[PDB]
Amino acid sequence: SNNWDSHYGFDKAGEFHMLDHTGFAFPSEVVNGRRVLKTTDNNCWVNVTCLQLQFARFRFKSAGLQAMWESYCTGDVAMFVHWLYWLTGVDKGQPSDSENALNMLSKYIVPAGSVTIERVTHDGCCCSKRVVTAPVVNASVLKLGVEDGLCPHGLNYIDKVVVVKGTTIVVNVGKPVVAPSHLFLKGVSYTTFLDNGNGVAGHYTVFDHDTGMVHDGDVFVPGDLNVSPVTNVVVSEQTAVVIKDPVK
Ligand SMILES: [Zn+2]
Repeated sequence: SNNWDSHYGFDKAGEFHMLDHTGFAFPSEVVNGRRVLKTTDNNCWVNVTCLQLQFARFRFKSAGLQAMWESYCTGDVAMFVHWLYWLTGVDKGQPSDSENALNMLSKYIVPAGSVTIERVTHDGCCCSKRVVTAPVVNASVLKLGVEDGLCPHGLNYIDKVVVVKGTTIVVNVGKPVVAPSHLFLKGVSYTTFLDNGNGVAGHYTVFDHDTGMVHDGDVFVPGDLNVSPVTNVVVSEQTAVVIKDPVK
């Protein structure tokens, strides 16, 4: 069998490699410097998955995936988009979950950060910490975090992100959450999931912190983060100069 797994860096690459991807060439544009897809066929989970990859400035470990990803950013989107549907097993035309997609993508991404999550009671009687270097971390998107059971002394453990080094995507635990903007972890971008009315699934968009505008499909719309249920946040302290390695 032709050895495609080492080029692409994912299982069954040889199957994917031969597939026709043209069915996934969604119309795309550049809005505020980001590659975005026109809303169609319930593809908003794809749009916001790829937006957060861009906001995070992530790169993929393998030659094949990174070339696919770079093609996506420059507007040749079909192969990377097809791979997302292929990997997650989602049917074209059906709505899906961006957080689930991002969690699947994590193992393929070049590590770029470190997240410290503290589990502590309010008087400090019990305290523990873990350091996560996965590109995608599952934790509260709120500064105050989440309650996580009782300690032996009868207080609630509070589980919260206390340090982020580099860049990460924090995927909220629990349902999409609404709060005043300043109570969220401070991030460059916020994926939100809003009610879209009867008959249709909720709608995915990405709130852009620096402009205060919202990526909605391929348009830029006014938004209010204070009333938008957040599902994930890109937390990033960016580097000034991009560093690449010479090709061997
Ligand atoms: Zn305790």
